[PDB]
Amino acid sequence: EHYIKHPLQNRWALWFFKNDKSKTWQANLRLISKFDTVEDFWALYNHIQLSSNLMPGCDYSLFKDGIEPMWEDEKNKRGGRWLITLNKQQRRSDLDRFWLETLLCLIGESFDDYSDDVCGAVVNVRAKGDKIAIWTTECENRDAVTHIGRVYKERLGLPPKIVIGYQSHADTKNRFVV
Repeated sequence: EHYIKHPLQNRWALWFFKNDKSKTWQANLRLISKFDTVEDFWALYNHIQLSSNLMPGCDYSLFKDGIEPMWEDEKNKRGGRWLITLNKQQRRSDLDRFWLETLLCLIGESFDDYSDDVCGAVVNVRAKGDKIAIWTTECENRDAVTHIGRVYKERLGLPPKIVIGYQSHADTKNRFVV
Protein backbone atom coordinates (compact mmCIF):
# COMPACT_ATOMS: atom_id res chain seq x y z
CA GLU A 1 0.00 0.00 0.00
CA HIS A 2 2.99 2.27 0.68
CA TYR A 3 3.75 2.57 -3.06
CA ILE A 4 0.55 4.26 -4.30
CA LYS A 5 0.43 8.02 -4.64
CA HIS A 6 -2.61 9.48 -2.91
CA PRO A 7 -5.12 10.57 -5.55
CA LEU A 8 -6.91 13.86 -5.18
CA GLN A 9 -10.64 14.17 -5.77
CA ASN A 10 -9.87 16.42 -8.76
CA ARG A 11 -7.03 17.13 -11.10
CA TRP A 12 -5.90 20.71 -10.69
CA ALA A 13 -3.99 23.09 -12.92
CA LEU A 14 -1.64 25.78 -11.63
CA TRP A 15 -1.40 28.97 -13.67
CA PHE A 16 0.99 31.94 -13.54
CA PHE A 17 0.37 35.47 -14.77
CA LYS A 18 2.96 38.18 -15.38
CA ASN A 19 2.00 41.77 -16.18
CA ASP A 20 3.91 42.17 -19.44
CA LYS A 21 2.51 45.30 -21.08
CA SER A 22 3.51 44.23 -24.58
CA LYS A 23 0.94 41.41 -24.58
CA THR A 24 -2.77 41.02 -24.01
CA TRP A 25 -3.96 39.96 -20.57
CA GLN A 26 -4.87 36.50 -21.85
CA ALA A 27 -1.50 35.92 -23.55
CA ASN A 28 0.13 36.69 -20.19
CA LEU A 29 -1.66 33.72 -18.56
CA ARG A 30 0.56 30.62 -18.64
CA LEU A 31 -0.26 27.10 -17.51
CA ILE A 32 2.59 25.86 -15.31
CA SER A 33 1.59 22.26 -14.74
CA LYS A 34 -1.19 19.96 -13.67
CA PHE A 35 -1.23 17.42 -10.83
CA ASP A 36 -3.82 15.04 -9.41
CA THR A 37 -2.09 13.50 -6.35
CA VAL A 38 -1.01 14.72 -2.93
CA GLU A 39 2.66 13.97 -3.64
CA ASP A 40 2.63 15.81 -6.97
CA PHE A 41 0.98 18.80 -5.29
CA TRP A 42 3.78 19.10 -2.72
CA ALA A 43 6.41 18.47 -5.37
CA LEU A 44 5.08 21.41 -7.32
CA TYR A 45 4.45 23.66 -4.30
CA ASN A 46 8.02 23.04 -3.10
CA HIS A 47 9.40 23.87 -6.58
CA ILE A 48 7.84 27.29 -7.09
CA GLN A 49 8.19 30.78 -5.62
CA LEU A 50 6.20 31.75 -2.57
CA SER A 51 3.56 34.33 -3.42
CA SER A 52 5.38 36.81 -1.19
CA ASN A 53 8.50 36.56 -3.41
CA LEU A 54 6.77 37.29 -6.73
CA MET A 55 7.19 40.63 -8.48
CA PRO A 56 4.13 42.87 -8.00
CA GLY A 57 1.70 42.31 -10.83
CA CYS A 58 1.96 38.52 -10.90
CA ASP A 59 -0.78 36.03 -10.09
CA TYR A 60 -0.94 32.42 -9.22
CA SER A 61 -4.14 30.59 -10.06
CA LEU A 62 -5.13 27.04 -9.18
CA PHE A 63 -8.16 25.76 -11.04
CA LYS A 64 -9.86 22.45 -11.61
CA ASP A 65 -8.60 20.98 -14.86
CA GLY A 66 -10.77 22.23 -17.72
CA ILE A 67 -11.67 25.55 -16.06
CA GLU A 68 -9.52 28.40 -17.30
CA PRO A 69 -8.92 31.07 -14.61
CA MET A 70 -10.84 33.84 -16.36
CA TRP A 71 -14.35 35.24 -16.09
CA GLU A 72 -14.98 34.08 -19.65
CA ASP A 73 -14.93 30.34 -18.88
CA GLU A 74 -18.32 28.63 -18.97
CA LYS A 75 -17.97 27.70 -15.31
CA ASN A 76 -16.97 31.19 -14.17
CA LYS A 77 -19.35 33.43 -16.16
CA ARG A 78 -22.34 32.99 -13.81
CA GLY A 79 -20.16 32.88 -10.69
CA GLY A 80 -18.18 35.13 -8.41
CA ARG A 81 -15.44 35.12 -5.83
CA TRP A 82 -14.89 35.26 -2.09
CA LEU A 83 -12.32 38.04 -1.70
CA ILE A 84 -9.64 38.44 0.98
CA THR A 85 -7.98 41.87 0.82
CA LEU A 86 -4.49 42.08 2.33
CA ASN A 87 -2.79 45.27 3.39
CA LYS A 88 0.84 45.82 2.53
CA GLN A 89 2.05 44.56 5.91
CA GLN A 90 0.11 41.30 5.50
CA ARG A 91 2.30 40.26 2.55
CA ARG A 92 4.90 39.39 5.18
CA SER A 93 2.59 38.04 7.88
CA ASP A 94 -0.39 36.41 6.12
CA LEU A 95 -0.04 36.20 2.33
CA ASP A 96 1.83 32.90 2.08
CA ARG A 97 0.04 31.08 4.89
CA PHE A 98 -3.41 32.24 3.71
CA TRP A 99 -2.53 31.14 0.16
CA LEU A 100 -1.33 27.66 1.14
CA GLU A 101 -4.47 27.22 3.27
CA THR A 102 -6.61 28.27 0.29
CA LEU A 103 -4.81 25.69 -1.85
CA LEU A 104 -5.55 23.01 0.77
CA CYS A 105 -9.22 24.00 0.98
CA LEU A 106 -9.33 23.37 -2.77
CA ILE A 107 -7.40 20.11 -3.19
CA GLY A 108 -8.80 18.70 0.10
CA GLU A 109 -12.42 19.46 -0.98
CA SER A 110 -12.97 21.30 2.27
CA PHE A 111 -16.49 22.67 1.67
CA ASP A 112 -18.42 19.36 1.85
CA ASP A 113 -20.95 18.96 -0.99
CA TYR A 114 -20.41 22.58 -1.97
CA SER A 115 -16.82 21.88 -3.04
CA ASP A 116 -18.42 21.06 -6.39
CA ASP A 117 -19.27 24.76 -6.66
CA VAL A 118 -15.58 25.74 -6.33
CA CYS A 119 -13.87 26.53 -9.64
CA GLY A 120 -10.51 27.62 -8.28
CA ALA A 121 -8.58 30.31 -6.46
CA VAL A 122 -6.38 33.24 -7.36
CA VAL A 123 -3.75 35.23 -5.52
CA ASN A 124 -2.83 38.66 -6.90
CA VAL A 125 0.47 40.13 -5.76
CA ARG A 126 0.09 43.91 -6.09
CA ALA A 127 1.99 46.95 -4.86
CA LYS A 128 -1.45 48.35 -3.99
CA GLY A 129 -2.27 45.43 -1.68
CA ASP A 130 -2.41 41.67 -2.31
CA LYS A 131 -5.59 39.68 -2.81
CA ILE A 132 -6.62 36.05 -2.54
CA ALA A 133 -9.94 34.82 -3.86
CA ILE A 134 -11.86 31.55 -4.17
CA TRP A 135 -13.91 31.43 -7.37
CA THR A 136 -17.23 29.57 -7.32
CA THR A 137 -19.44 28.73 -10.26
CA GLU A 138 -22.83 30.33 -9.56
CA CYS A 139 -23.55 33.49 -7.58
CA GLU A 140 -27.28 32.70 -7.49
CA ASN A 141 -26.75 29.62 -5.25
CA ARG A 142 -26.78 31.40 -1.90
CA ASP A 143 -26.39 28.19 0.14
CA ALA A 144 -23.22 27.14 -1.67
CA VAL A 145 -21.75 30.65 -1.69
CA THR A 146 -22.52 31.35 1.96
CA HIS A 147 -21.31 28.02 3.33
CA ILE A 148 -18.09 28.25 1.30
CA GLY A 149 -17.50 31.71 2.73
CA ARG A 150 -18.13 30.72 6.34
CA VAL A 151 -15.83 27.71 6.17
CA TYR A 152 -13.22 29.64 4.23
CA LYS A 153 -13.22 32.43 6.82
CA GLU A 154 -12.76 29.98 9.70
CA ARG A 155 -10.07 27.93 7.94
CA LEU A 156 -8.19 31.20 7.42
CA GLY A 157 -8.70 31.90 11.11
CA LEU A 158 -10.23 35.34 10.62
CA PRO A 159 -12.20 36.68 13.60
CA PRO A 160 -15.84 37.80 13.30
CA LYS A 161 -14.50 41.33 13.74
CA ILE A 162 -13.43 40.79 10.12
CA VAL A 163 -16.01 40.45 7.38
CA ILE A 164 -15.27 39.21 3.86
CA GLY A 165 -17.21 39.85 0.68
CA TYR A 166 -18.50 37.83 -2.26
CA GLN A 167 -18.52 39.64 -5.60
CA SER A 168 -20.03 38.30 -8.79
CA HIS A 169 -17.71 38.39 -11.79
CA ALA A 170 -20.41 40.12 -13.85
CA ASP A 171 -20.20 43.08 -11.48
CA THR A 172 -16.40 42.71 -11.53
CA LYS A 173 -20.04 45.55 -5.11
CA ASN A 174 -20.76 42.90 -2.46
CA ARG A 175 -23.52 40.33 -2.97
CA PHE A 176 -22.81 38.24 0.15
CA VAL A 177 -20.85 38.93 3.33
CA VAL A 178 -19.79 36.57 6.11
